[PDB]
Amino acid sequence: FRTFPGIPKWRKTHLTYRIVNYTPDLPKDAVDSAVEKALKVWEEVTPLTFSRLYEGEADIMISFAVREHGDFYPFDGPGNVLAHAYAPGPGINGDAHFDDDEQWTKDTTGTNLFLVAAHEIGHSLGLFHSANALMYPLYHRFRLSQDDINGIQSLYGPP
Ligand SMILES: COc1ccc(S(=O)(=O)N(CC(=O)NO)Cc2ccncc2)cc1
Ligand SMILES: [Ca+2]
Ligand SMILES: [Ca+2]
Ligand SMILES: [Ca+2]
Ligand SMILES: [Zn+2]
Ligand SMILES: [Zn+2]
Repeated sequence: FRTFPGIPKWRKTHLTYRIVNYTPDLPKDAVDSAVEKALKVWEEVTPLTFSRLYEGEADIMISFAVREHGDFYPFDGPGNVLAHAYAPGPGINGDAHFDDDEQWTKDTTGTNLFLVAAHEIGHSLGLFHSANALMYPLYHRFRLSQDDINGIQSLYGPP
């Protein structure tokens, strides 16, 4: 596994997230479900607890965007970069963005929102790309790998 420059991690254990807007590709509940299930992947094997916000600035702001959308990393249309997220910190740090030029699906016919979001929340919590693994930079009975478990635990520990 790998972490970010200067080993950044959330200094607290109670983290807030807000789903800022929604993809047209799914019903809102499917997006909510994939996000919650993405958070649980990490919440279950750490002391971290996630709460949802509907107003104001949450630590992890979750949004769908296309092309240029207010940061230094514009999206690139269909394919290539499906999503990205930021290391722990204030402001844009911790936030996760999803390219809405991808076809976000509940299943595997398009791009699975849950699977990318899980990988993205890994970035929101201080994990970078592995060398093996959910944090491996490639979208390909699902279980969080030992290499992934080792990563988040060498940072926050177990529950
Ligand atoms: C299911 O977990 C994912 C989630 C997203 C991606 S990605 O969007 O296709 N990835 C960007 C990425 O890692 N964002 O966090 C592309 C990339 C291209 C070149 N260098 C590094 C990465 C892949 C697997
Ligand atoms: Ca943030
Ligand atoms: Ca793209
Ligand atoms: Ca889309
Ligand atoms: Zn972005
Ligand atoms: Zn990534």
